[PDB]
Amino acid sequence: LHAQSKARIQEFVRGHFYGHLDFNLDKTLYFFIAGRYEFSNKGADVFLEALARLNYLLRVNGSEQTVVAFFIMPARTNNFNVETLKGQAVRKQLWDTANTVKEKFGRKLYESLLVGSLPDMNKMLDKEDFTMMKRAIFATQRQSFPPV
Amino acid sequence: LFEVAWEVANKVGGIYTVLQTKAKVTGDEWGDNYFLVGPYTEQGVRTQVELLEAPTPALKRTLDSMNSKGCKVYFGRWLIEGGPLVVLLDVGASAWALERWKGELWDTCNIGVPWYDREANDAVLFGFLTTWFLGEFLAQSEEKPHVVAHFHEWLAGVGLCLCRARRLPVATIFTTHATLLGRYLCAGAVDFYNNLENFNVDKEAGERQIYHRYCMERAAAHCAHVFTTVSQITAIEAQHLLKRKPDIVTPNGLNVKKFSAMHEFQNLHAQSKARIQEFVRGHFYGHLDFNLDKTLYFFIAGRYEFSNKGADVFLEALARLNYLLRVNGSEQTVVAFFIMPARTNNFNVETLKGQAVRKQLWDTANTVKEKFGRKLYESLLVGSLPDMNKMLDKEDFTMMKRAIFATQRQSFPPVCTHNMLDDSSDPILTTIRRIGLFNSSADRVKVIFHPEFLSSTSPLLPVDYEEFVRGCHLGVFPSYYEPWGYTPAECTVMGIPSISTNLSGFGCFMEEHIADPSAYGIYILDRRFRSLDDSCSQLTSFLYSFCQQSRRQRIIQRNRTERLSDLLDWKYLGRYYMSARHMALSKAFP
Amino acid sequence: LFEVAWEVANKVGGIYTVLQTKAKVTGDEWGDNYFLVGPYTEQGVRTQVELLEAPTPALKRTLDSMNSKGCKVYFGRWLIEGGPLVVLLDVGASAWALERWKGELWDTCNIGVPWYDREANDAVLFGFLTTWFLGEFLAQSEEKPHVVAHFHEWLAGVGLCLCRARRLPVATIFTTHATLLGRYLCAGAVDFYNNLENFNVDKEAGERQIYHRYCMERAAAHCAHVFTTVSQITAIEAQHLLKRKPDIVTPNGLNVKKFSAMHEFQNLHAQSKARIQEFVRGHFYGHLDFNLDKTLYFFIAGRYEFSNKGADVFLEALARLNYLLRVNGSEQTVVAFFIMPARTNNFNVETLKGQAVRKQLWDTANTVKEKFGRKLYESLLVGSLPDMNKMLDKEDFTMMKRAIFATQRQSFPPVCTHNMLDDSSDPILTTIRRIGLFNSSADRVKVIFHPEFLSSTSPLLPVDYEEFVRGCHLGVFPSYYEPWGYTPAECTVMGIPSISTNLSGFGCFMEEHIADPSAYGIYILDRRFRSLDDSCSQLTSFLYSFCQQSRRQRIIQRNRTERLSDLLDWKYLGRYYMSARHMALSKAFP
Ligand SMILES: O=P(O)(O)OC[C@@H]1O[C@@H](O)[C@H](O)[C@H](O)[C@H]1O
Ligand SMILES: O=P(O)(O)OC[C@@H]1O[C@@H](O)[C@H](O)[C@H](O)[C@H]1O
Ligand SMILES: O=P(O)(O)OC[C@@H]1O[C@@H](O)[C@H](O)[C@H](O)[C@H]1O
Repeated sequence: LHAQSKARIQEFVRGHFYGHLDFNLDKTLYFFIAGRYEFSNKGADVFLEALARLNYLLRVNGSEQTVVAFFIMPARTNNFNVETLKGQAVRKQLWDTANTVKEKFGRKLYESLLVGSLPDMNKMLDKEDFTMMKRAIFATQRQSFPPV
Repeated sequence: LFEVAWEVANKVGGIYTVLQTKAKVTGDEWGDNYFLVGPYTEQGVRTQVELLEAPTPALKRTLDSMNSKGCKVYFGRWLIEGGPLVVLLDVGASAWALERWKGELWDTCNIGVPWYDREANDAVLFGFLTTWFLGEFLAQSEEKPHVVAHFHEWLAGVGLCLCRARRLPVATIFTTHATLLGRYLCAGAVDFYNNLENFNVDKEAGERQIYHRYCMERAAAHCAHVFTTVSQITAIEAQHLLKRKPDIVTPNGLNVKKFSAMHEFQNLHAQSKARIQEFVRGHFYGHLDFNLDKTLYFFIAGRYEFSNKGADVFLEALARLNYLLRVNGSEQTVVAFFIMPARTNNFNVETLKGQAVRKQLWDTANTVKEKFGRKLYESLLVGSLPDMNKMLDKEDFTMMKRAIFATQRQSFPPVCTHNMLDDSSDPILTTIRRIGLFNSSADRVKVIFHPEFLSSTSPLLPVDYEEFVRGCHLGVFPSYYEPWGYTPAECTVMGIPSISTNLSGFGCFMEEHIADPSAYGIYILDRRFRSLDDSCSQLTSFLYSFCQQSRRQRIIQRNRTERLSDLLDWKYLGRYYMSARHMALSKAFP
Repeated sequence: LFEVAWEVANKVGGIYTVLQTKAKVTGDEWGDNYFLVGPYTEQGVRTQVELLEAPTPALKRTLDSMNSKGCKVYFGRWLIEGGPLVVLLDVGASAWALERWKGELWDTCNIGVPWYDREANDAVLFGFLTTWFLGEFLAQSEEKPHVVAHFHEWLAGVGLCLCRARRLPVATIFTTHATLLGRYLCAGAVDFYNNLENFNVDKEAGERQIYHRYCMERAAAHCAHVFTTVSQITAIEAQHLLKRKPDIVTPNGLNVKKFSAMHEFQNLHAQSKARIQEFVRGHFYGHLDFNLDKTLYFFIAGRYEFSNKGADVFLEALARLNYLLRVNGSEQTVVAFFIMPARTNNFNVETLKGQAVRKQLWDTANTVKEKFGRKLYESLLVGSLPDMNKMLDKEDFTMMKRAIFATQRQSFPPVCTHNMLDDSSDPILTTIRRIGLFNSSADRVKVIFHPEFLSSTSPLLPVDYEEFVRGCHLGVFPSYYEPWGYTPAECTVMGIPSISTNLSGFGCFMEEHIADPSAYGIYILDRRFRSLDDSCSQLTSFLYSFCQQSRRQRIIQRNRTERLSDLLDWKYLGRYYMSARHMALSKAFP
């Protein structure tokens, strides 16, 4: 139950970090604090400066481990964040592009296996899927920082 | 109007669907006066007719008289389209007066029936019950209206002459579908169509024990006010056999299922053809060395009749086409399906093995493509491009290599998708072996024999007959002795080209209504005035001509052939029935 | 033949694709004699033209003379269809003799150019280089052949009169696309088409600082042997403005991408429309109270021009249609898309929320259907039927109930799929608010504004412009000041009905070639002889008429409109160019 649920978190964080996924996600730690929105009585502040000290320490040891901290603190809010939903939509669009390309590759591989040969990757290029993948990568580019 | 037929409760022939489709237009024409007469069957009252215990609103006394006099009859609604008013007459209700009836039948039309033929006795008693019902009705109808009687089948028509023996003021119409003795003529190894001027009818009916059946058939034909026949060639054979020229021909019509879009019948052909390809790939694992985008699908369907359906002529025509295609250096390859239901046991192990191998290859492709999708997703997320240096993985190549190793085969693909019970006496396989079609790589014609009705419950070929017909490219029906022909009409309605002969009823009907029947895709032959070699050579020429067109030309041909569905619809064929009924009414009473 | 245009290296206008498509037919006509003249651009030599350092096989001395005399020129092949033989002339290679050239330009056509307009100076030097190249060529060609010069754009045409000033024996053709001053007329809040007989051209060119541009445009038009114009109305406005009646009209042609099947353009409409539905569902979560099978999709595309594209008239016509649909008690609902690229920032949070809600509903349906599939698989394996007493599970109903609870919404759906930078000065939103279209449940017209070019990289609407156009049902283009019109032509090629006006070039061209342009789906208006109210009422009547037809009638309309693609192809439009060239040759030298 921890194995699959963690995956559901990754699909979220990828969506929240489109255009900045420069760290290996297999070496990522997930910390969290939950409960009612109480500042001093729940230790949010101490957790925050402890994480700040950990960040300062991790930039001098030259380590690749990166941690993600969730704050499930129910507060009074209105609407959603446009950037977060945009990131989710971009992740889904990338998934759709990958699905289309993999379906084309599956068709070509099925034909080549039926005729009794091997894929030499000289025809999967197609000079057309590279265009759509290139413009997808162009769309993924971002300049501003991800939201908190 | 009264429709008399033996196929109202049982589906033994195609008359059932013909009557079911004609009921709508006949009811629309005749209002509430349309009544139909048929036998009562225990198996045809459960989900076949809604019995109406209430008396007919316009008829109360005759049913009471009939019930009180001993015979049992039922009224109701046929479970078909439109509003039918059907009557069912029991065959055992009046089985206690067969002796008296045949005693008083000697002086009427002078017909005798063997005692050991239950069906003939049932037909005779049905005719007696029908004529008794007409007599009672006209006695109780105050002679105010005029009654017209229509008879569709010869067993049901035996009572027609009985009415003519009772001086009943009714219009008598006799309609036949085929000659019973003619069916047995074609199995006598004697030419039939080229000797139509000389038949020793009496004896050939005599020693073949079909004498009396033809006897009352001809009696009904002669006594009828008007005589109708399904098609032109059937009319000619009736004139030269029954010695009575039919007044008018009555081709059978079929209801057409229209679509919202004209081109939808093309789309149904697009996907259904795909379902065929997945089959043929499975049947040709390890030998797929030809481009499948340049493949033609021919087929012949119907009951397993060798000479009467033209299987042999199609076979040698395809052999000639194969011989011709190996000297022109063409890449086109054709696949011919034989949907000939025969007696078989179990399946063919090689065919199922091929299906399983195709599915295994699909599974391997799915796994590899899922791995590629994962890798491509990761690379796109990080913001790069697949350079194909990591998709190799040094592991998937191993599984793909052993899959290709498994796909290798040495023996030839089989010609049958089943297991024949007998092989030393099956005409199809003997002819295939004789002409030399073994589905070899160097060949250009493939043969697939599937002796079973196509159904969605079958493990292989998970399509019914309609979808398979819609998926093919050209149906070849070189019929020899075919009264009307339903399968070519069905193919024409579906929107595909067909090959027929003037001998068949459909071919003769089409040849006399549309000029130049070659541009519309209904390739007509001539098996009446030409020898077998000429016919097979013409069929081979037609097959090569079909192979010659491009995809656009084939689309044009199918689109044009689609528009001919309106010709075969009942909306156009009802005119002949109207004319026959009007002529009968004029002959009976002005 | 020589083609002179400024849009050979830069794609600033639609002349690029016109020339690219015309190159094939022009080369096929002229063999290897087809040369094209264009400016040299640093950005248009990388992947835009294959430079040929080798001398022209039929021309060696002129290039050497040109290179030795100081100016730099290049030969090569344009990276377009067919075989093009293009020459690129640098704009800075001969930038050291502008003073001398304009000193000797005073006596030729008497044109003066401001010193602060770099584009005009570049055009003037391009004309000087072109006329110098022609002079060198004819001096070195031994005067054996005859040279014909064709000019497509006014900046490139300034040198044409220069040739006429040098007594060069060539045929002079001047082709224009639109009047520059006419564009600024339409923004002057003064009626333009009803006052075509009286223009104070000199002053209106004077105080608007477009005096000299019109000056050499008119000089080139007058000096040319033949004058051509894109369309009939453009020809009329040129005659009433440039005081020279064009000899013949030259409509622009477009290459058509044919398919294997005629009906394939229908199938591309079938699936693409589906991609629209998945969008609109997402934009109408919690308010889907109308049957989507009876929904019509209208759209207007092109550059963001308010009056010149007829957005306002379309808006009040749709408002009138909405008012009419609420009194007839009809269930038909129409959705109107406005692909009007404007300046925007970010997306709309509600739209993305709706897309996410639709995807979540899809996920819930997928989970429930997978559970149902598992249960049905088990029941079919055991040999039973689903009685629906166990699919309830008392658990999936909870998740479905909370999903339905989440879907509930109270506020109205938004009208824009983006976030406008400004809202107090945007004409579209102000008009929408004024006419009262808020996508309410009781309404019958929905408005969707998408101020961004459609692309496959967009998160919402993952389709490009072509697929979205193919998916709609009727494109409304009530153009007011449109010289030729490319979008309605593209829609007609795609195979969809369109609404245009005689004011537009496409509408005028269609109105004078096909009689009764209503049965083919090209609904023409009359904005020239009618007031605004009459035009909007006629548009509303046309919209209601389109809403009145059934699905079969719409299929007929689209099928018939598809066949008109051959009219707009270059294979038919090349005849006018041939006639113009022949007339020019006859005028120059018999
Ligand atoms: O707990 P982690 O360090 O994230 O390990 C990741 C996953 O943990 C558990 O779910 C299982 O051991 C999995 O086999 C492992 O892949
Ligand atoms: O009929 P064919 O020659 O097999 O053509 C193949 C298919 O035919 C029809 O279904 C359509 O035109 C398809 O677009 C086409 O792909
Ligand atoms: O064009 P419409 O009125 O939306 O019809 C809907 C679709 O149109 C075409 O794509 C085809 O005819 C489809 O068979 C039909 O389902």
